[PDB]
Amino acid sequence: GSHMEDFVRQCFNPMIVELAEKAMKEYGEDPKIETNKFAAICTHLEVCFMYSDGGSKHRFEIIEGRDRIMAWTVVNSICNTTGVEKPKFLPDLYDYKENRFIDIGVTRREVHIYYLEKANKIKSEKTHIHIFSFTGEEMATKADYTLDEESRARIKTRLFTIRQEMASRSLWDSFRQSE
Ligand SMILES: O=c1ccn([C@@H]2O[C@H](COP(=O)(O)O)[C@@H](O)[C@H]2O)c(=O)[nH]1
Ligand SMILES: [Mn+2]
Ligand SMILES: [Mn+2]
Repeated sequence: GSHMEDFVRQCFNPMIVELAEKAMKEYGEDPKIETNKFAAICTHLEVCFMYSDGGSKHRFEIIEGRDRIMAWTVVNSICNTTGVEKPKFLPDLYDYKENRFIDIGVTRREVHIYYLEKANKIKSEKTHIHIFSFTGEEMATKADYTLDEESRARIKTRLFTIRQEMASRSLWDSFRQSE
């Protein structure tokens, strides 16, 4: 019974918490033990949904939050109908306006460090990358940041609030050092 586990459950909505628990169980991880990661997954989920809510109406297909099998089925449908290259790793969204997959990243460190690690690890010049930090920085493939400033600003605002709530419970340093 960790403080972080109870913090997460009162910080994120129940739909996000339940999708995060499903994800972790599918990874074969336990939210009660790997509690910093439970928090990271919830954060990632929320950002991805707030980001899809930045579009015009039909702009994004949402891949993040589905069951693994259905997630790849939808990836396949998109690849097999837009002719775009099938990514090696599950992305987070598909952008129907710009016809590309996006992988959104949330990091507690330097956005450049994490961008590179992700750049190499995806190994797919095709898939767009967009990184936010808990200090308000972002970095995107080709400096093309997809959404207008307002929709991104509110994401950065929410992450800073999450940081403060953690710091006010002495959970921040432990969560930062665990990445
Ligand atoms: O197989 C996976 C895929 C993703 N993640 C986690 O889900 C979040 C989103 O990953 P990404 O979509 O930014 O790669 C990160 O906090 C990352 O640790 C995993 O633990 N295992
Ligand atoms: Mn993902
Ligand atoms: Mn991502």
